[PDB]
Amino acid sequence: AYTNSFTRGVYYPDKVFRSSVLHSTQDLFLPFFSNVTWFHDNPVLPFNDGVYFASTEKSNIIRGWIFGTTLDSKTQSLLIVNNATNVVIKVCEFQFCNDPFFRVYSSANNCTFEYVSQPFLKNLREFVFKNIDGYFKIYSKHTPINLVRDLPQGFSALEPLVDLPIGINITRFQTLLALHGAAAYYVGYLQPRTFLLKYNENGTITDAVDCALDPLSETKCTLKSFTVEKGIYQTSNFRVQPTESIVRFPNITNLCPFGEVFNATRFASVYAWNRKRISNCVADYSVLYNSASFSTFKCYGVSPTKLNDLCFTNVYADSFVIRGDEVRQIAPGQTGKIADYNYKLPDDFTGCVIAWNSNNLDSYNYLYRNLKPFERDISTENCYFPLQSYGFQVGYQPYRVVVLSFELLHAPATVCGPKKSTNLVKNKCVNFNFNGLTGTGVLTESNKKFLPFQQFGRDIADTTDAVRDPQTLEILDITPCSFGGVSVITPGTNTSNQVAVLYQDVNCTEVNVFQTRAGCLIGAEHVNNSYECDIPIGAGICAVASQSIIAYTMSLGAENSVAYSNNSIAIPTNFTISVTTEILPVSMTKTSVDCTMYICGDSTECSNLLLQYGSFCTQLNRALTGIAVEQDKNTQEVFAQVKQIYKTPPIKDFGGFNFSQILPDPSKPSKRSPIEDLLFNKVTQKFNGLTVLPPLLTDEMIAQYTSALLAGTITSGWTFGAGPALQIPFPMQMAYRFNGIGVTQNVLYENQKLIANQFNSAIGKIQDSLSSTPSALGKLQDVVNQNAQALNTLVKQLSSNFGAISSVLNDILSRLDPPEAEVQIDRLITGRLQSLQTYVTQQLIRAAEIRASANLAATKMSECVLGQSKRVDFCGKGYHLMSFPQSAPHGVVFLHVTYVPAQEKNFTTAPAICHDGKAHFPREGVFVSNGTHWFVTQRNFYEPQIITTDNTFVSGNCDVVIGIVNNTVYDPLQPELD
Amino acid sequence: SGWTFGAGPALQIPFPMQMAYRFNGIGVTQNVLYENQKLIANQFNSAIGKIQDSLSSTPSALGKLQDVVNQNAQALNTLVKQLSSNFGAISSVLNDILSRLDPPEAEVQIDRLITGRLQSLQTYVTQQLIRAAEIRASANLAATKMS
Amino acid sequence: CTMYICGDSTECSNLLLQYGSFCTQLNRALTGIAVEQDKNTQEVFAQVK
Amino acid sequence: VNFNFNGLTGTGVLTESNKKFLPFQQFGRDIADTTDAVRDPQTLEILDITPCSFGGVSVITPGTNTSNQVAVLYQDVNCTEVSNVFQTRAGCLIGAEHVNNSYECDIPIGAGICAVASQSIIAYTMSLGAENSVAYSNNSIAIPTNFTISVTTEILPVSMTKTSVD
Amino acid sequence: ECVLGQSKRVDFCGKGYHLMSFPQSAPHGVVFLHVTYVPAQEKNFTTAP
Ligand SMILES: *[C@@H]1O[C@H](CO)[C@@H](O[C@@H]2O[C@H](CO)[C@@H](O)[C@H](O)[C@H]2NC(C)=O)[C@H](O)[C@H]1NC(C)=O
Ligand SMILES: *[C@@H]1O[C@H](CO)[C@@H](O)[C@H](O)[C@H]1NC(C)=O
Ligand SMILES: *[C@@H]1O[C@H](CO)[C@@H](O)[C@H](O)[C@H]1NC(C)=O
Ligand SMILES: *[C@@H]1O[C@H](CO)[C@@H](O)[C@H](O)[C@H]1NC(C)=O
Ligand SMILES: *[C@@H]1O[C@H](CO)[C@@H](O)[C@H](O)[C@H]1NC(C)=O
Ligand SMILES: *[C@@H]1O[C@H](CO)[C@@H](O)[C@H](O)[C@H]1NC(C)=O
Ligand SMILES: *[C@@H]1O[C@H](CO)[C@@H](O)[C@H](O)[C@H]1NC(C)=O
Ligand SMILES: *[C@@H]1O[C@H](CO)[C@@H](O)[C@H](O)[C@H]1NC(C)=O
Ligand SMILES: *[C@@H]1O[C@H](CO)[C@@H](O)[C@H](O)[C@H]1NC(C)=O
Ligand SMILES: *[C@@H]1O[C@H](CO)[C@@H](O)[C@H](O)[C@H]1NC(C)=O
Ligand SMILES: *[C@@H]1O[C@H](CO)[C@@H](O)[C@H](O)[C@H]1NC(C)=O
Repeated sequence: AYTNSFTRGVYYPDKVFRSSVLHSTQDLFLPFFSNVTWFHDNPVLPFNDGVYFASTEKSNIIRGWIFGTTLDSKTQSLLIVNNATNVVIKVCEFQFCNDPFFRVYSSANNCTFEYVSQPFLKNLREFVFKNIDGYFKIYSKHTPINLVRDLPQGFSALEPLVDLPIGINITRFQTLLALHGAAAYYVGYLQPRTFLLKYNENGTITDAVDCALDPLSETKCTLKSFTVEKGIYQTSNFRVQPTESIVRFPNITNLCPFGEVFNATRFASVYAWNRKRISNCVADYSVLYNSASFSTFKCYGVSPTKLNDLCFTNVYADSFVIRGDEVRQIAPGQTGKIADYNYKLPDDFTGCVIAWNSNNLDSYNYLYRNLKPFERDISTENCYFPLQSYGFQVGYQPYRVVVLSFELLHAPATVCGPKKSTNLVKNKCVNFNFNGLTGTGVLTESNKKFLPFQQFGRDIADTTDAVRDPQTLEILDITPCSFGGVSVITPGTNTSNQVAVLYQDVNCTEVNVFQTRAGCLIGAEHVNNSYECDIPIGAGICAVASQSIIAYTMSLGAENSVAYSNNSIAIPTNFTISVTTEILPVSMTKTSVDCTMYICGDSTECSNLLLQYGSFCTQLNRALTGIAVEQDKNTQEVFAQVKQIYKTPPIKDFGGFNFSQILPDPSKPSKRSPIEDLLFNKVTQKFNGLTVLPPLLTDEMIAQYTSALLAGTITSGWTFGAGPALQIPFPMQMAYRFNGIGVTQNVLYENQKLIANQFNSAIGKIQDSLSSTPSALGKLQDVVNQNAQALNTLVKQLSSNFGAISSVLNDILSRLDPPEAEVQIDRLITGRLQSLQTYVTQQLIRAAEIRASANLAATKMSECVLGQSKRVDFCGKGYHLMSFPQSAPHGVVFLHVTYVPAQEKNFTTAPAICHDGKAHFPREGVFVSNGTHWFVTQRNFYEPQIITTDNTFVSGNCDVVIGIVNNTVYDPLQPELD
Repeated sequence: SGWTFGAGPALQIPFPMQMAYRFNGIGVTQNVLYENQKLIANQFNSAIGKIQDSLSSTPSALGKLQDVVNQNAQALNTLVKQLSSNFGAISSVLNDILSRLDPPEAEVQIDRLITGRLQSLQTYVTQQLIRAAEIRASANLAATKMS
Repeated sequence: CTMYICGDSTECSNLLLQYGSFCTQLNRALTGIAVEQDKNTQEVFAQVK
Repeated sequence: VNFNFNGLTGTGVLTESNKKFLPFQQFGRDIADTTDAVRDPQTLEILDITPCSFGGVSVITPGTNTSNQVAVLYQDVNCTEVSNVFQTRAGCLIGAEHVNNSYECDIPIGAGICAVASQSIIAYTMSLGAENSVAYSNNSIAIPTNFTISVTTEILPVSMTKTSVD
Repeated sequence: ECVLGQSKRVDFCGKGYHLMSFPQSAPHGVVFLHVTYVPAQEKNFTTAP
């Protein structure tokens, strides 16, 4: 029967010890959740590209084991029987028998070796058979298993107990036991695949994940982690593979006479050589390529093996002779008298040079003597004449030199290769070959017409979109095959595992489904509703809900539909003094990596070849120390706005306003506040060259500036940012900060207890929100993760070849022969210098971004804190009050206290007010009415007052303004008079 | 709603008084508007019409977004033309250097081509990062010219 | 990066892994700036609740 | 010690930290291709290769026009391995002497240590400024009776040289 | 905001309550003489809300 091979097949690939590293690799591997041919009769199963074999528990013993391709002498055989505390791994052509034991342990035909001292095997023998690079591999991991019906879960990684150099082919196998229904055993497959292997603290592969199986597994593969979160992740590109190769060479079928150049042995002397023109055939290059009846076959451009694939516009076979020496002068640019006067190949030469041996054909008549490439001039002028001959009959012996000059993609190709023509196909993704235009695409018809002289078209980026197919002369367009950016809409391994897949800009026809303007999105279904966007999917459609994956039309916060009218006014009768934390970075981890040590691991050889590059590392070090001093400058500019350091009063009688969360904690040994301690907890190596310069202001020193700023804000308020600090009681400062946003101070003192309770409840809610979700303090977490990712990719560049033979420098490199050592260390110096330069460029851009945010934080703590910003929506959503810096590492967490109205009402309002035939406009506030009585009140707090001359001023009359209504305005003097 | 819909929720305000307060907030007393409302509206609409006429015939009047779009198109076309660049590469610009070269020589020529194309793409990415820093400065300027 | 530098070819696709994670770094930078434009538009326009 | 463990070349301290090596595994590796752990031949012991105590070198000089005493710096290094020698978080600094008094930061070393002063080079704890403990009270106000019209001059580079390398 | 106007931004144009600034054509740059109102000679009194 067939059962689910859950997770077996994994094993230690790289043979080296490793710890806590997710070293992804690709080998011939068993995919997860594959079908197996379990037998309760030995099925001779094809060893496709490696197989995975396991026995069952069944108690007892699995006796003996029989393997091998066919046992029929077509290949050398293979056998891994187990008996008598020995393992015969002989490759002998054993007996072909369906009922063996030593029934089939015979016929000694062409064996290798044998291994002993390994009598291995309720158990489970895990085996892997693979033949890669000609070295057969065997793996073993025997583990007891009580269950026999259903294969147990769990990850078991195998070990290379032996690495056989069998040097054979293996194309099938089986397993036949001895004789005593019967026991069972499993058989699986492998495929070219890639996994992501998670090693433990003891270098034990405790986990492994595929990626070719599940799009969720694709996300686990790309992000190089076993965990994924909210977010669409670009994985790969969905490419439609070609069906079957098509070759359309022209209708010509004759064979060109290459014998009328190569078999032509009466070459023409280099003084006046002969060039033969050839065309209109499909003559083969196989006879010249395979039969190497020559001495030198140097090809520039084409190669001897690929010559049969291309069809050429025109071929000229230059023919001349030259001595055995100076043959290297037949090369682009190579100097010499023959090259200087007789024959000079062009610098951009393209062709094959065949200096086939003529010790018997060349040899008198073959005379020899700047000039243009492919020049030709034969003439004769204490005289001087270049008439020289050579009457030879091995060092000085002349030879025969024939040069083929090809020109490609300039005209209708006329001489082709031996490849047989194949029927043309249309409207299907098919890889093609038209006169050598190798490529893959779909062939459609276009209204464009090729000119009769024209052969094939092109686009920008030298893409041959249109080619008139030869042998039919038909208009065609090489549209690229259906390609679409495949993405993943996953809800995170923490919550679910169901996955949704996106196909970027493909009509649904070409592979539920839900069409978007960004493309058809499988794995999800539309929802005729509006929920806040979770995973932006694209083109206005975005997404698990109720244990189901959805993909709906993105909500935009619904339609509030505010009620406009000529007199529609909403004045808030209540407010919430809410604190909002918009977190900003100010600095990053200073690196200042030792470039001469990073790129060159203290190698004397590498240092010279690096200083040869001319102060590259000088600029690198200067830029890195400049941005490090820039981090120090940002920290000083944001935290050190004040010179004097203020100690908070021992008695905090701040009108009921707790700052114990934000003021320094006496119990904690440091000055970090309880909210600062929460920040520090919840936000929370030295390698070659890499280092971390500690900030000038330490964490306790940065916290000391932060505490000084908080103390100045709560005791001196905003005056300490201008000059000397001025003692301000906190209720007074909050009254001033109300007065600075168009709301009268009385709101504070008449709501002092209420605002204090709101502030403290808000700060408790800030602590709770920061303690529940990382999204609250995600800003510095993201920037620190960005810096750590940059450092990790920088140090992983060490493990990158960059074109070199080995990534590691100290041992394998700086150890080659000094010339080749210089060549390979130059490849490494270029690669690592490019990696470090792109790292420092990304770091300079990131430092510019952090510097913009640091100037933002400096302008906030100079305006939000050290004053009160009239810039609406700058210090938090709402009318701003004040702010609190918090010394979070590599950033600041501002507590942007803001005034936000909550409860509204409806009133009848008029732009003006008319009394006794005379206009009256409000000095401050807006005229509104509960209905029968008109009132003016602050724009952002319903505090109605009767209208008197104090709150109104007169300008104009009651016949010019539209929208005016009458009312009565009283006298601030008549009741005083009366 | 005026400005209140960004502080808290939307609080409806008739346009006359909203623009009266938008005078009051720049040192121009509100009494100007309540007497000049007709002329103010006429100048408003006439200036909108002037914008329309500048958009209909005057070129590069919207030359800033047009400029950034042209810059992006020029960068993309520069990448596309860099596809048609040699960087050496056996005097071949087609990536299909194979079907002409064996794996060793094809490898070295295509490695030169990858160095060239990777350098061009890295130049494009660096220029796009600097241009996106400029665009983000303008976007944080618009987000502070909004709100 | 795979299609730009290499396209349908696979041998240079293998060679591109040998040049470190430049493919991944560049693609991550492009995705970062794309999300950057998305959040620019959200901070400019979508700031309305 | 510079070492040649059965082919591998390097330089570092060969500790004896505990690790478990599988029989087929010879040595460990970090994220890069630098071998953190190598199993010693002839003993099968575990040795965690750790790089030497390297670090940058700074100079605390007060200016040739003022003095000539030099205080070379050794950062991110314990001075247990090579004037009065003083240690801090940023490193161990020689050529200077710690002082308990708080002085303003002239030459910042790192990790709060700042530095000629009285024919000697010092290395003190940075004085964040005068510890002005403002006497706050629930009914205390300060009012300035006077002012100072001071023209603070800040300089901004508006336009660099219009270099036009052709 | 500070040359042809007065900036209400605290600690933006000169350390103090900014008055105005005089540009000066410094080479390859500019220099602002940020005239500022910086108080001094404080005197402590008793306050009430
Ligand atoms: C590596 O193996 C050691 C073996 O000592 C693990 O430490 C634990 O050690 C105690 C005995 O002192 C055992 O009872 C435990 O079973 C061991 N725990 C585990 C998880 O094996 C050590 O934890 C292992 N490290 C890892 C996580 O790989
Ligand atoms: C092994 O192969 C050789 C090939 O020459 C053959 O002659 C021989 O009979 C084969 N079998 C034995 C007996 O090893
Ligand atoms: C060419 O010469 C070879 C030997 O030099 C000979 O075998 C062959 O018949 C000749 N014909 C052609 C087509 O080359
Ligand atoms: C997809 O194809 C269908 C018919 O083939 C066409 O009607 C439709 O317009 C195409 N998709 C879009 C987005 O237009
Ligand atoms: C205003 O809202 C607060 C809570 O936000 C509430 O306690 C209070 O009762 C409301 N009304 C008044 C008049 O304060
Ligand atoms: C609020 O302040 C009082 C006295 O100032 C204090 O006892 C209490 O612990 C504070 N509240 C919190 C949550 O710390
Ligand atoms: C004001 O009146 C309109 C129309 O009845 C209503 O839709 C709205 O909810 C009311 N409230 C406010 C404060 O807008
Ligand atoms: C409007 O307000 C006044 C003063 O509060 C009150 O006397 C009157 O009853 C209110 N009228 C309405 C329409 O509720
Ligand atoms: C205000 O009263 C006058 C006469 O007292 C009247 O003519 C005028 O129309 C009134 N305003 C209105 C109705 O808006
Ligand atoms: C230097 O070594 C001593 C004792 O060997 C240790 O106490 C100290 O922590 C080390 N240096 C630092 C910076 O900790
Ligand atoms: C403030 O002034 C009062 C009255 O002169 C005086 O009693 C008090 O000591 C002064 N306090 C300070 C902080 O100097």
